[PDB]
Amino acid sequence: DDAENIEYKVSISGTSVELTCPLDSDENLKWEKNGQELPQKHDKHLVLQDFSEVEDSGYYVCYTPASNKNTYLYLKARVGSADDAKKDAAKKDDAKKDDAKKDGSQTNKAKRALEVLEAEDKVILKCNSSITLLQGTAGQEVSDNKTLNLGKRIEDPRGMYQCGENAKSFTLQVYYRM
Repeated sequence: DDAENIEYKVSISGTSVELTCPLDSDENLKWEKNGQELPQKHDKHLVLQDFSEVEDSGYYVCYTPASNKNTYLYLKARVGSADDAKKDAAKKDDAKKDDAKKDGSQTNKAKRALEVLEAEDKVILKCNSSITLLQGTAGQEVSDNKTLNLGKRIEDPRGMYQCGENAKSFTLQVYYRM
């Protein structure tokens, strides 16, 4: 209750991205990327050097041995390089042998409490019922306390939305380029 710590903070410098977990620093603070925990840097801030929006873009979250809060953050930043400059004779790039051709086939995707998707240049928040509007992108209930309509993704939508209380409280925040 000092400076709003119930949300993920973001501070990108050049092509780096440091996000502060929505809680105190935990010596064992476990972070997560695209739904994968990374037992490497358990610092309150998650700095990502050379953040390639290609694969470095997606959801991110953290947890501690005493603080468990289901919260996801859609981090989408853009940092690369204008045209080319240096040189690299090693230009092979062989992609003739591929094992997957659909981001992991279509066996499963997502269906938890709340979830956000971007289709037809549009983004919406889906929850098992009425969606709690925390702050930031406060679009509009698509049908009636179930889906949100922020509009397009090029508008740099950024906010959070928790589900209703019933079987499991869920919260998700979005961050499109700062």
